[PDB]
Amino acid sequence: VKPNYALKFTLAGHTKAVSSVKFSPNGEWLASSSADKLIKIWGAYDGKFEKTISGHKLGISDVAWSSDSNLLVSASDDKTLKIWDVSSGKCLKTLKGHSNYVFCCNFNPQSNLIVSGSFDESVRIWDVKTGKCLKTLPAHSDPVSAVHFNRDGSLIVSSSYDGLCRIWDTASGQCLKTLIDDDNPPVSFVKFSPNGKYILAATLDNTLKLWDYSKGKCLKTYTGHKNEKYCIFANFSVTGGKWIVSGSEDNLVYIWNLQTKEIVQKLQGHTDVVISTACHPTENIIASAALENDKTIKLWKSDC
Repeated sequence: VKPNYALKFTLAGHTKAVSSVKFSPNGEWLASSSADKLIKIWGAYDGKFEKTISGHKLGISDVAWSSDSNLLVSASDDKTLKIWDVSSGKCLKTLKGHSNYVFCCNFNPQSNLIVSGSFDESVRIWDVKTGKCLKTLPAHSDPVSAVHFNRDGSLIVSSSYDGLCRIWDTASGQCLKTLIDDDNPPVSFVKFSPNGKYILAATLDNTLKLWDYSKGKCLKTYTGHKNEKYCIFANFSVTGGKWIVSGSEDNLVYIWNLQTKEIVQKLQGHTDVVISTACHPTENIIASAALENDKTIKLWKSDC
C-alpha cells in the first residue's frame, strides 16, 4: 500500500532559489522564502499567489508560522530574523544578535519564544513580545543547520555540519543529550517526531536516520536519495499512511514507508535540487521547492 501523490500546481514567482516552504497550522496558506530576499504567501488549496512580504536586506533561508497562523518568523543572511504580521505584511520586530547568517528558525508551540540557528555556530532563544535575545547557546563548532522545538516546547533539537545533533532544555539552555556517530558525517537537518519521542536527522552521506534520543538508539535508516551538500528539509507525513518525506539532490521528492524503510514513491517534475518539502496538517498534500534552475514550488495531492 503506497501513496499516489500527483502534481496539482506549480507556483512561480520567486526570482532566485527557493529555500523553505511551510504550511500554516490551520492549513489554509503556504509560506515560502527565497534567496531573492522575499517571503511569498500562497493559497494551499488553489495554489493562488496571495502576497509578497519584503524587508530583509539579503536572502532568507527559512520561515516558520506561529500557532495562530498569522505571525511568521524568517531567518536571513542579513544576520537578523524578522517577525511579521502576515495579515498586514508588516515587520513587527527585527531580532538582532547573531554575528553571521541565520539559517533556521521556529516558534515554540506556545508561540512566545523563537529559536534560531546560525552560521555563527550558536543557537539563540528569543522573546517574541520584546524581541530580546533571552539565551545564546554555544551549541556547535560549525554552522547550525536546523533547530526545532518538541511538542510542548520544553526541548530544542539542533543539528550542525560539525556532525552532532544536540537536545537542549529550553528553560535552562542546558545540553541534555549529544548524539554522535563514529565517521561523524555533517548533519544537515533535524526535527522531532510529532510525539516528541524521536528525532529524524539527515546526514550528508545520503542517509536519513530515526533516533530514540533518550536511549541513543538508531531505530530506522532511510536511503536511496541524494544528499551530500545541502540542508534538505524532511518530514513525517501523518494525515494518511505513515511516511517519511524528503527532497533530494537528484531533483526528486522521496517518500518512504516509516516502518519498512522502503521507498514508496519518487515525485518527478522539478528541474533542480529539491531543497524543501512540507506536509499539510490535515490533507494528504505535499509542497516541494527547488533551487535556481527551477525556482518553483509544487503542490502534490494523494489519496493516502
